[PDB]
Amino acid sequence: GVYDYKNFGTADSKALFSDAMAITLYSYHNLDNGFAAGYQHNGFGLGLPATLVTALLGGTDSQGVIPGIPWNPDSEKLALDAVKKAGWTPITASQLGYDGKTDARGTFFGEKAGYTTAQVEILGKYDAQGHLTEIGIAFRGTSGPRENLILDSIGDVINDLLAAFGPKDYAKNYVGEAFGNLLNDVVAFAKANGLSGKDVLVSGHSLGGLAVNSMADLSGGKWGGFFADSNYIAYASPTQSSTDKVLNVGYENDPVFRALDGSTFTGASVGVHDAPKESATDNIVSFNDHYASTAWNLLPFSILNIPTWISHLPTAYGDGMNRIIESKFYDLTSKDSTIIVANLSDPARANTWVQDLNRNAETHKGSTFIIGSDSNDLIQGGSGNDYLEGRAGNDTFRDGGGYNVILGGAGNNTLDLQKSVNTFDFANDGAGNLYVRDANGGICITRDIGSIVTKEPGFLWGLFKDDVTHSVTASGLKVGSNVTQYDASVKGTNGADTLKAHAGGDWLFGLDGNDHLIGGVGNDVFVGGAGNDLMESGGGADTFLFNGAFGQDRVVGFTSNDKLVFLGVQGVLPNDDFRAHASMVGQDTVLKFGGDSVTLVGVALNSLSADGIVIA
Ligand SMILES: [Ca+2]
Ligand SMILES: [Ca+2]
Ligand SMILES: [Ca+2]
Ligand SMILES: [Ca+2]
Ligand SMILES: [Ca+2]
Ligand SMILES: [Ca+2]
Ligand SMILES: [Ca+2]
Ligand SMILES: [Ca+2]
Ligand SMILES: [Ca+2]
Ligand SMILES: [Ca+2]
Ligand SMILES: [Ca+2]
Ligand SMILES: [Pt+2]
Ligand SMILES: [Zn+2]
Ligand SMILES: [Zn+2]
Repeated sequence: GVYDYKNFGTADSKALFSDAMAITLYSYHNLDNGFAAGYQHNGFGLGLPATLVTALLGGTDSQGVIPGIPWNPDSEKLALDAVKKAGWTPITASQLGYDGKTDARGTFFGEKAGYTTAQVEILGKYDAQGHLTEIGIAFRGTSGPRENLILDSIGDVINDLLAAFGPKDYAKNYVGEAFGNLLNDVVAFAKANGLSGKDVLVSGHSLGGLAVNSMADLSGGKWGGFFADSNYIAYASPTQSSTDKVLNVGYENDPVFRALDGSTFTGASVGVHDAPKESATDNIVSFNDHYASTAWNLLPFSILNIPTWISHLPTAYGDGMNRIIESKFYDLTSKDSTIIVANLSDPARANTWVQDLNRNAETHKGSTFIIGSDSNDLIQGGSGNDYLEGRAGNDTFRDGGGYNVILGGAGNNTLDLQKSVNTFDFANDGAGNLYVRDANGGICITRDIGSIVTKEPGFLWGLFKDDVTHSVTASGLKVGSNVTQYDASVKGTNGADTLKAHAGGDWLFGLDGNDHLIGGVGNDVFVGGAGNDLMESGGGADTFLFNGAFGQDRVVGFTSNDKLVFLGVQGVLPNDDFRAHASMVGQDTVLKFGGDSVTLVGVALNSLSADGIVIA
């Protein structure tokens, strides 16, 4: 999964990520709530006010409400209730034995000249008996005195801040200078409750993300090393720690994220700075109104240009990346997967296709994940391999080719093929999967798609020209009484079946259980499904399709003109080819994808070509 952390599993890494996000949002106390709501309802016509940038960098005094930055009057209670819902409660100065200042919200402040406006939330998570189990440390970092943010033009201010993070270890030492003493109190409090450093979660966004990286850098040497094994998840940080301890998460198009190399200012800092980084998620796109807009992108992309900061705002972090967490494709992803998150305003959502424009970014590699919203989306996949997820709402999908999985989700969803129904083949396993094969052989596995739209250059069956809507039914694609039949198939059961293809060729759907799929001399498509399936070509140009937790399969009679298709399987890194998954075991080649495997019986690995083994 994209947010895998240390050696935690997929699932435990997700739970950590979701807590980090939650305490991170809490730390801003809904600063951007009204702005985000305005954007959602109206779009980004009016851009972004410099006062929002200065607020994000310098903090606020307080509370409300601030030009032009709409203020949700319930910001405070909303934010507290949200963090509580995620399991967290602010810990009191008294509980920590902390002699210093906390405000009306319970926020802690920085301790040394230059840091005195920095903020941190110290939160506790408790079991059902009221025993503390986890401590959450959410930094809300600030640039220094607020008053400095308007003594020059906002671009000069940003430029100078960036240039000052690296020299004299300013960034590295930030948390030591700001919260050194408080963190000693936290150690004692943790030990008093039987917790160790592994039980502490550290997060934050923006300058708060810079603080996360700082604490990680300091954790080996300060506070007795207590925090060396703590969990660090930083959002939208300009910096990266020198340690291997921080998961730096951010939107590719967020100009703050990764602006510095470690803490070093470079020629890319005020431009596009999308070079890969080991600690960071490098290819998550916020598909928002700015990103989508020709007008907005006339000027070169730069942190110094305030509209670009739209992609830095915290609400879209929490909303968009929570949708990543919830995705049915989540366990297919890895840290540098290309993921496009639908983040359009309501007006833009109506007529803008969410797609990988690859704007202001290095060329993307590997498969592409496009995650929709809970409303009606227009989603367009590319000519490579795509995983498209509609979620709720009536979603419409387009896709440019390749091998793909399209999940309609809730709603009445549509696949728009943009070409004649005559150029495509359709099959259906009876288990909610509708397969769509293009003229070049690319295959889409689709679910919850009720309608197919085709563009007919002639009068399909002498009746319908131009755009034609077909209904997906058990018996075929229907237009009134007209049916486009599915391809010949043989369907099994969820137990162990023997299925035999006819000489003309069949799709063979084993479904669950350990199946015996006997192909014929025709061109068959073998879908063993779950279980450990034995699949015999029987001649012809056959295709063997593997999705999900597909089991330990054996393929017999595989030749050069046959194809393996791995689509929505485990263990695939961007741009893996089959050699990364292949080994020889005696006379057979074995292809492994996480815990699942295909054995190509009596096939020497050196005889295989990548053209015959599609890894998506
Ligand atoms: Ca990376
Ligand atoms: Ca990138
Ligand atoms: Ca595609
Ligand atoms: Ca949707
Ligand atoms: Ca949907
Ligand atoms: Ca079966
Ligand atoms: Ca099976
Ligand atoms: Ca056959
Ligand atoms: Ca065959
Ligand atoms: Ca063959
Ligand atoms: Ca199988
Ligand atoms: Pt398709
Ligand atoms: Zn307990
Ligand atoms: Zn057999």
